[PDB]
Amino acid sequence: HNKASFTDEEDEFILDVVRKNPTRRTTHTLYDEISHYVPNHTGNSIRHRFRVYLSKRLEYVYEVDKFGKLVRDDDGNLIKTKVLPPSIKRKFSADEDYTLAIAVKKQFYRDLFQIDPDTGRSLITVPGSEPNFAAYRTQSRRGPIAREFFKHFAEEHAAHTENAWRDRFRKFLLAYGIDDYISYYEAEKAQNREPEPMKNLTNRPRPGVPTPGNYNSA
DNA sequence: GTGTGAACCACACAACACCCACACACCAG
DNA sequence: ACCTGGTGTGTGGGTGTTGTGTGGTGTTCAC
Ligand SMILES: [Ca+2]
Repeated sequence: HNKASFTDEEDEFILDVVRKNPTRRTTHTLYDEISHYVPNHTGNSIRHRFRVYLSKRLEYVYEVDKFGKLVRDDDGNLIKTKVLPPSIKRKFSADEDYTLAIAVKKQFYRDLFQIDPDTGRSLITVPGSEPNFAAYRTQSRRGPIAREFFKHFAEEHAAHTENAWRDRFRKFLLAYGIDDYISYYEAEKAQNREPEPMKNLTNRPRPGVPTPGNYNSA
């Protein structure tokens, strides 16, 4: 209802906002926010215009600091860069799912047998004999896991957050099976082919709850 | 009396709608 | 205090749908 053309000025405005909030280039909200200054168009309509009609023209973006604020030079001027900052939601590389599954198995093996996988070597000081990891199978174990496990892990592999790593463990690793993934990962790695991350394991809903990513007129 | 010449239906494609698995989140029991 | 399940939220990378400014083009004050 009442379609409108994107003017030269409106397009230039969109590009400018994206250049000024580059961490948010693939969001939906940013384009919704631009619709405040661009009354004729919707969030959906602005985002599409950019993505399809304008991105091939971006050329540069403006550089931003650690604190997510635009960086300025000595005399107030903004810094042009052909470097895109990281997005808000980072994806899981197979190497990350393996690094997670191993650390969980390590923690578990130490929680269970009270032995150091690698050294092994008792954590208390009874004399087994316990399985020589990777001989161990997680098999139905799902905890307990300390918030400290996730905190130090996220400290070590900062690409993802503590909450990010936990939910990857809960919804992805526990769904696929800790042993199942480690075996799969190693199977591939041996066969000179790069393995793939865990996918499609999300099993969740809702009544109302409108479809996300639809910033329309109504 | 025979030619150039100054509004219905299609249709390409832009405007806009809508999609959904999951990354990252927070809280309660 | 601690783990852990239940669940909110909106990003990321799209695809699906509709409305519309410009083709045909048919006549037509006929000039
Ligand atoms: Ca803005």
